[PDB]
Amino acid sequence: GTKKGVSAAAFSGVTAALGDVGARWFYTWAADPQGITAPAGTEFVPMIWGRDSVTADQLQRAKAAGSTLLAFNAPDLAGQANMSVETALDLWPQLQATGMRLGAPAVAYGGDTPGGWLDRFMSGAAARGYRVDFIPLHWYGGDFSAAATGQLQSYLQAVYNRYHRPIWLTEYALTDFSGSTPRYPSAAEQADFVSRSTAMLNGLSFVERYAWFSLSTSTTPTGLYTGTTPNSSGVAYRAAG
Ligand SMILES: OC[C@H]1O[C@@H](O[C@@H]2[C@@H](O)[C@H](O[C@@H]3[C@@H](O)[C@H](O[C@@H]4[C@@H](O)[C@H](O[C@@H]5[C@@H](O)[C@H](O)O[C@H](CO)[C@H]5O)O[C@H](CO)[C@H]4O)O[C@H](CO)[C@H]3O)O[C@H](CO)[C@H]2O)[C@H](O)[C@@H](O)[C@@H]1O
Ligand SMILES: [Zn+2]
Repeated sequence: GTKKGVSAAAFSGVTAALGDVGARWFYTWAADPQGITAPAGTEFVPMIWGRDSVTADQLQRAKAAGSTLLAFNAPDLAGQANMSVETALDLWPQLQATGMRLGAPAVAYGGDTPGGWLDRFMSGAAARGYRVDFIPLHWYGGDFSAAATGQLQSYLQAVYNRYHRPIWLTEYALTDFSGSTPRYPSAAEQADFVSRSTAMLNGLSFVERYAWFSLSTSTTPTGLYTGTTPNSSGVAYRAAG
């Protein structure tokens, strides 16, 4: 019912796609829907992406566009928000001052690692008396077998066990980035993982929300829909609770 969402971008048919797949919520990596008209029953969640995303105007835009706030995207990656724990802590009061339910920055990896980016952020927030309501995560599996769903579950459990905040999974797919270019599963491998991973997540009481990366093949080869047509993975996501 309540957990299943998606990342999305404006394309011809986005509204129908969101409706047909049964998304309860969506985000755009921006402070507003970036031209997308949401179907009825589909909640937009704003994001404050990076350092230069933190202005009065963006924070007010976000608060008018929704009731929950996602903080910086992959601050631990040079190619994304690319930010120190200290820069993220120093901007935090501006995000807190909106009064919105507030999600931690979403780390690319290492969320459970002592001394990692997330651990220093949460440790510093607690010492400053800051509020962090939930922890959003990213996960991309390189093992394309039936074992993948268990590997994802282990990472989510470890982050819950470390910080005891409710968990969102705001990007997930099978993709191996270890090599010089990305490596993807066969279509049948992907659809089996969609089924087994959603069943696992729908039943895990400390996961509040999840978002397959991503709605549309025009964003990523792991896309669920081309225009308004679902592939076997979109079919599997639509059939999830
Ligand atoms: O200071 C750091 C950099 O600041 C930049 O300017 C900011 C500007 O980039 C930002 O615009 C938004 C885009 O960042 C955003 O792009 C989304 C991607 O972040 C996302 O990346 C995922 C990633 O999270 C995951 O780990 O790996 C995925 C798989 O490889 C990867 O794809 O992908 C999304 C899908 O393509 C993509 O949309 O999109 C937003 C929505 O359009 C943009 O708003 O906005 C900021 C202002 O609010 C700018 O400060 C500079 O360009 C850089 O030079 C700096 O290094
Ligand atoms: Zn400082």
